[PDB]
Amino acid sequence: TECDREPIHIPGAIQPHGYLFVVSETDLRIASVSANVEDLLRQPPASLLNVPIAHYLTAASAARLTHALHGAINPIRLDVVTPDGERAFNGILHRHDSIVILELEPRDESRYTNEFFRSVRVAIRRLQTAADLPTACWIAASEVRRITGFDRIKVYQFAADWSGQVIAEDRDSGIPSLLDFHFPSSDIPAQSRALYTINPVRIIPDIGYRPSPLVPDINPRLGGPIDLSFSVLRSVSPTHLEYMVNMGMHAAMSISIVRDNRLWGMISCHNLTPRFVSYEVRQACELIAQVLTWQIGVLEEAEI
Amino acid sequence: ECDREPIHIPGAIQPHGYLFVVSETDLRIASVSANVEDLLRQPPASLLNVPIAHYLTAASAARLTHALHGAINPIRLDVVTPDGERAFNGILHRHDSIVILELEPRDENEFFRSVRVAIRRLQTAADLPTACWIAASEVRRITGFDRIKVYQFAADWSGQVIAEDRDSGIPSLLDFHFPSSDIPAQSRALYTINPVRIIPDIGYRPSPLVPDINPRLGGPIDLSFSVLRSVSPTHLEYMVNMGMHAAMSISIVRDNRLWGMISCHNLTPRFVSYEVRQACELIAQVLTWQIGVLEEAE
Ligand SMILES: *C/C=C1/C(=C/c2[nH]c(/C=C3[NH+]=C(/C=C4\NC(=O)C(C=C)=C4C)C(C)=C\3CCC(=O)O)c(CCC(=O)O)c2C)NC(=O)[C@@H]1C
Ligand SMILES: *C/C=C1/C(=C/c2[nH]c(/C=C3[NH+]=C(/C=C4\NC(=O)C(C=C)=C4C)C(C)=C\3CCC(=O)O)c(CCC(=O)O)c2C)NC(=O)[C@H]1C
Repeated sequence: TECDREPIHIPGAIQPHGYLFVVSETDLRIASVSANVEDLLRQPPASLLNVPIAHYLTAASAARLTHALHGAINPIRLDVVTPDGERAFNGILHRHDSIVILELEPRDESRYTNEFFRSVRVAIRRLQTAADLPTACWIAASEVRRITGFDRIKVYQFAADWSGQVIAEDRDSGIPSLLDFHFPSSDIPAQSRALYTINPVRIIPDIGYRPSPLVPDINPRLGGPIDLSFSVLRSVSPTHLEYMVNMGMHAAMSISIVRDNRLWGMISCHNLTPRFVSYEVRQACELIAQVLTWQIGVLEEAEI
Repeated sequence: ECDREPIHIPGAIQPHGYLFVVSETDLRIASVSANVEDLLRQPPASLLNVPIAHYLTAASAARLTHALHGAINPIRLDVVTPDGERAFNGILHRHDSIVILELEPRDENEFFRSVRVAIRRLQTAADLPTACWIAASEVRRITGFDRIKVYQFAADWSGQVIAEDRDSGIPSLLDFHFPSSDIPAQSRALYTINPVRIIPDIGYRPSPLVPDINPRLGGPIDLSFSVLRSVSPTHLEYMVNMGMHAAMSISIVRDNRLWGMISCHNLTPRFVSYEVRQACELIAQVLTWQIGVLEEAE
């Protein structure tokens, strides 16, 4: 059990469905980039170092980024000017270790946002009058399946020894069930659980991805590798990826359930084939999770 | 008496929309609002017993029909009139062995973003009064009503304005107490199971229901769940004296009890679409949850 020792927070690489920049808070000069940016901008990664990021954004997007930093914000629409035309992205901004990390994801694509809001609203209301826990958990899982389209959503609860059990499940036809199944504690080891307590949402749209390294993997203010703890594109442990290969599910997304600053459980979402869920859909899942979290407590207290 | 007026059976609607009562079976018209004569250019009596599909486009009729199969509202409906098609938001309710169908004007992206951020600001509300202000201001940003108020009831069913957000030179009602007779018992009860209401123009002339009869069970048509229900003259009177010509309120229900109301007032007449009202209700619903989270900061 070297399981718990792998330093998952500093992998020096990202999942390539998105792009990452470290930029300075002053004039927003680039201090590191993911190597896959070469395909975006058609230039060697090294050559972007210390270049103002605004050179590759539209004026409106430059303005919008600058306002976001120097003054609720995520995601921010950013348009990148590339040699092969202007490309539109969801910009995901954060500050950690004296630096600013910008990540560029694909945008939200729904033709059905009003329906989306309605479903989230009726789910929150239902969750709030759930009379027992498996009912509350199942309302959560089924709404999450509604808005993600993933094949199988599970609510996984931790025992005192950090093993866990699937206590609720909603899945599409054909898909095998893991309901009531028990899993060993080493499947979600100690450093992962610590990270998931402070960073409650993660997605792996394609478990077969080729990691794209950071160039360079150095924090410009503090030295050392770039801490990707709070980054949405952080490359994930190869050992977990291999676990998922054996599971037969090639997209994964999970949301933490956190009670008393402690991991109570996870909403785990699997898909057979690779699949992306937009930032805004992930924020909706997190909302659902947070209401579920409150109701877990209401139910626990009602017994005692 | 305030609490004795049967506000749920006025036998008339607000004329910014149209009401049809139809049968559960083959959707033949059992009653219409009198103003449907302006839409279809026939009298109500000529409409009675005609399948409502007769006045809908083929696709509109197909959607209406599947809605009554089995999360449905609003249904887009295009109606066939002498003067061409008109598109509508169809709001369908099913009760008392009849179907009520109401047509409203349809909607109209910055919009979708602004609901998302409102909710994200509520998710990180520091305290209960701040959460209420946020809901007030975000409701005001998306509705465009001149003044929004979070109004909380007391033990004795009287209440006060605990939060507010308003435009330049609209009067403030912050911290003002009002008596329980202002929202009387039969109202509070309705508003506990029917959470949103809008009056786009205080001074509307009601359009009567023709005929005002439930065809399966007898009696006045129960409009409890109707979005176009005509409201109490006594309340209209009061809004006229307040000097405000549009209102819209959303209920806050905690523990199967009315906890409070979000009240939105405009100086002039002002409709907003089913979709924005639904957005505001989402906001009310997130605020509701948060009231419990922030209250338990104790
Ligand atoms: C003897 C009876 C009445 C009386 C009756 C009455 N009121 C209402 C509906 C009300 N009243 C409301 C009151 C307020 N709006 C505010 O902004 C504030 C305070 C800041 C108050 C106290 C509200 C919000 C409603 C709901 C509709 C809306 O949002 O405007 C009704 C029922 C109307 C209906 O048909 O549903 C009735 C019968 N009002 C009196 O003043 C008098 C004592
Ligand atoms: C010796 C190390 C091992 C190991 C490490 C490992 N696992 C994770 C992350 C996750 N593991 C999860 C397990 C489950 N998913 C399920 O659906 C179920 C049961 C139904 C289980 C038990 C989950 C959910 C995660 C979170 C990611 C996701 O949602 O898929 C990590 C951390 C990965 C990272 O963030 O970098 C690590 C290091 N897993 C093992 O099985 C042993 C070999």
